[PDB]
Parts: sequence; C-alpha cells; structure tokens
Amino acid sequence: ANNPEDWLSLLLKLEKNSVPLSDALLNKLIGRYSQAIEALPPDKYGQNESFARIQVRFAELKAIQEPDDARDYFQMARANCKKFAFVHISFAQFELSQGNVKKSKQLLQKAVERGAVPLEMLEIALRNLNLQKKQLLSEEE
Repeated sequence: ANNPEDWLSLLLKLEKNSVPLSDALLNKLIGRYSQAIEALPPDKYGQNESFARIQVRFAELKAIQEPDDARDYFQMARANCKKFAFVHISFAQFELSQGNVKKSKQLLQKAVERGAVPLEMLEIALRNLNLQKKQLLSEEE
C-alpha cells in the first residue's frame, strides 16, 4: 500500500471528491500530497511514472497556493524523476506563467539535451513557446 500507484489513486480520488474546491479543501489536498511524499523514498522511484505525477501535482498545486515559493518543488520533481518529459514541461510551464520566458526555454532545451522522453512532447512545448502561446501543451495535447 506504500507504493506510488496506490497513493496517486487515493490522491486523485480525494481531489475528485473535493469538487467544488475551496481554499480549505485545497490546503487539505496539498497536505495529503505532502503525506504521500513523506511516505515514498525517491531513490527507488526515479523511473516510476506515478511517483513523477505525485511530485508534479504537488508542485502544480503549490504554484496555485504559493506561487512565489513554488520553484523548489518543480526542481524537486525534476531532480527525482528526470527521465520524464512531462516533469520538465511542468517546470517550464511554471516559469513561463511567472513571465520567465528565457528560463522556460532553457528548461525545455536541457530536457531535450538530456534525452527526457517522449521527445515529441518536448518538441511540441518548444514550438508553442516559440509561438508565444500561454500553455506549452494544450489540454487536448
């Protein structure tokens, strides 16, 4: 039961059950994500897609709850789950949303250089960044 897949399921369910979201419910959800991260050693889960999702969701929620403090959580996810393109792109999306366009591009280029996968997701993100779109990946992409 202490595995990322079971944790991710519980966390997605909690969020589904918390709609319509309030400040109070969001704080509770963020607290539960932290509890998952306290329970899952990153060492054995560096290539685990659910663990990567847990960390990215935590960073993305912190970007809502505390955007001026959220950078380190994206750095955390990237340090722990570097193989996944979606992790780098989430970080790049955060930097872009903060107006940090050059940083967003640097992050995406470094992911490509380091062979994060799938490459096509990175190429789409770089395309949209160059077109100056607000979202590196559309909801439909």
